[PDB]
Amino acid sequence: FRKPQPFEYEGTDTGVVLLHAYTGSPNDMNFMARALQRSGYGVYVPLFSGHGTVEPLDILTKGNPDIWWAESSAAVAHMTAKYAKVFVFGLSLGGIFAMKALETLPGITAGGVFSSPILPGKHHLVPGFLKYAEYMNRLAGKSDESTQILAYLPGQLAAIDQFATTVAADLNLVKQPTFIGQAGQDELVDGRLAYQLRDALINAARVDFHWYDDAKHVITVNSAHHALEEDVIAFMQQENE
Repeated sequence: FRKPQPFEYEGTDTGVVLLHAYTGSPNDMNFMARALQRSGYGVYVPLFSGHGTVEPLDILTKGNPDIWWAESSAAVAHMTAKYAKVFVFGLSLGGIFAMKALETLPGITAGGVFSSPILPGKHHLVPGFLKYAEYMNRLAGKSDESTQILAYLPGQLAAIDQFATTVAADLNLVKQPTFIGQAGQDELVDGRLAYQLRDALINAARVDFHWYDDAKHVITVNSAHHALEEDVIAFMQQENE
């Protein structure tokens, strides 16, 4: 099995932090990162604890929202040390931390999400996780882990939900321009949350909102990805003088 690695592309004036999906990895961001590189942006794609291993239970036993928040914060600092301007974006999980970064961390120009946050009652992540684990374990010749998954998964989703509700309660703190992208056929989260996120950002300088009509959840990888890349780049370019 090939472990995805965190990765970084050097730029000049502007750098971008890309925060991946739950059960995902830096691979979630390969296309986006490369599109940004072609337009001359620096890019940093960390790996969240517990992800990117041969053992799906590692997500549940070696990662948690507090660890992932520290990792996201460290990633932002890494980039704000180097670049005149830094943007931070993420998928559903990574996007919770992107928004908390805009709310609470210094030196960030703008940022946003490529899918709605993970909030209580508004996701279908359990079948996704079970199918992920089955695919991975099959490929690795490992035995089925559904029983242990059910023992830990509800508790971790609860932890994510909880962390996310606090981030949602602080959305009034966001002053930066915010980007919102959401798949229109999202099988993992209720895309209606994107509108609630938009509406809660009462103090944001602007909210740049994009709906990807026919696309499934992971719009950084599926047929929506060229459009998303163009939209994100346009969003960043609006910060030029």
